[PDB]
Amino acid sequence: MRTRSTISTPNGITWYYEQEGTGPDVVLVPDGLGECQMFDSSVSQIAAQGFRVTTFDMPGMSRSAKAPPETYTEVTAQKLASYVISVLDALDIKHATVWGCSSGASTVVALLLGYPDRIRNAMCHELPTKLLDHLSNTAVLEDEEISKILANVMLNDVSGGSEAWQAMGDEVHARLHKNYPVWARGYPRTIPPSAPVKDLEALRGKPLDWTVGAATPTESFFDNIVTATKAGVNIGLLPGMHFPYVSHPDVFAKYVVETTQKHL
Amino acid sequence: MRTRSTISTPNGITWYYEQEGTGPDVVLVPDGLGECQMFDSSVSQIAAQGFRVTTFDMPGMSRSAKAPPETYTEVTAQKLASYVISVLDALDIKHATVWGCSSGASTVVALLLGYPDRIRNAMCHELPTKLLDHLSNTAVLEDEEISKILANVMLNDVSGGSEAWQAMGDEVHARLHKNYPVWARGYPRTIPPSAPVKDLEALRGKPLDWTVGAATPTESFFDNIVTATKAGVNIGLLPGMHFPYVSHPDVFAKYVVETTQKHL
Repeated sequence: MRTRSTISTPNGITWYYEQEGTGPDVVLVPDGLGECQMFDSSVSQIAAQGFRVTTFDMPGMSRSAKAPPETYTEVTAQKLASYVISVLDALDIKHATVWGCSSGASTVVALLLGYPDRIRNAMCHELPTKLLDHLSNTAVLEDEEISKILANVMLNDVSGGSEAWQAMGDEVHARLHKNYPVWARGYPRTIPPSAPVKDLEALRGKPLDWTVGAATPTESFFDNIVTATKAGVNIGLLPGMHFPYVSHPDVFAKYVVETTQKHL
Repeated sequence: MRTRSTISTPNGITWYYEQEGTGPDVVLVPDGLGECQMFDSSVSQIAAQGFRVTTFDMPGMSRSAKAPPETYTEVTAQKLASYVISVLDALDIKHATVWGCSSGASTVVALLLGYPDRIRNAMCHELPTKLLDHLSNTAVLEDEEISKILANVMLNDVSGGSEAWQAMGDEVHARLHKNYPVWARGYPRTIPPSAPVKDLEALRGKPLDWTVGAATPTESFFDNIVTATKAGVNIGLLPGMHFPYVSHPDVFAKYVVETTQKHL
């Protein structure tokens, strides 16, 4: 049975969060779109294997909408790490495995480097380290233009599975609709430069498990592969593209469970 | 003026070849399909920067079909290297820059490792090191079966440009139509296990430049990127997928040219 609730942190944010299971703590950090309903199936599946799974909407997004402007504008890996620790403190989670994709990837590596007493191990997926122009330019269109565009980029270009992506239901898609403009203004310019991967020796020997989607164009995360190899971090693939927890939940859950037992 | 002629080697192969320009020798080795008309506009383009460019259909393929079965069955990288060195000998090319994709990439790395006095530098693209069941399984089918399947794969899966692919002409595809069965019986099972890249240390410090196609699914050549990075080999991208010299002639020609110039 799943806890669905909110909890407030002193930095101004009222997080919407969900929790299921008992055992060691596993925390699933959303990608830039901030919507934790993307993990629904997995939350249960990873729970059933002996974990306490927690997740949440990111600040400014979906049901964690109530937050001060600094939390969803000029967003950096460091800012977001800072916010995730605060919801972990509030929910009294002392040690966690953490998973994260895209800006969630950036945050989890930053949690790992910045709070090693707190992080049992970190899974990072498709960490963005380059400024992408086509997405940057959308931050000056009308909110409703942005949503139509980004909804479409998600659906056809990076979802890694359009059936699955679309099967998330109308409510999810209604919340994403609101998130797209917020994301577009706050994330694309400031997340990539903040990537905590430039210092190779900080990475070395840390419990970190890096993946990229098997069907993503090689161009997209080529740098991820080079960085992980140079720093001896394990690097592999998941089926799909930018959202393996949406396109391939069963394999995603198995992977999280399996990597967690490894460091357990 | 392009020479378009035939030359014979004492290993029983009568090679169809083409040569253009004047200058330090650059040799463009085809991929498994063994069809050098794929290089046509780039031959011109490269030669026009001060190079003799030589290319050739591969043994058993296209207009090089007059060869003994050993040259096109149980094919391995070391064997193709041997054949190439022999046509080089016939053409009195003592020192060459070499490009090769796919089985052509294994070949050029094998040329570089095995004959360092002959190879000035080597460019390799999308080097196969993993078996691919579904291409492998085609070998048992009837000739016409194989051609329909593989031609379709070339066109829609890995060309990186279906328009450019089809624009090769009816002649090219008629010769490719014949090569498919030959390639399926001869190459997929034996080429990957002969990949000359299991010895990372032997690649360290070599004049070798490795690329993967920007648009290729990440899973296809992830291992190239890992290997190149572990061995300190320059790795990077070219636009397209498996056939940059068909889909992006201009970038291909310039890349060959810059990289060769780097080694004069």
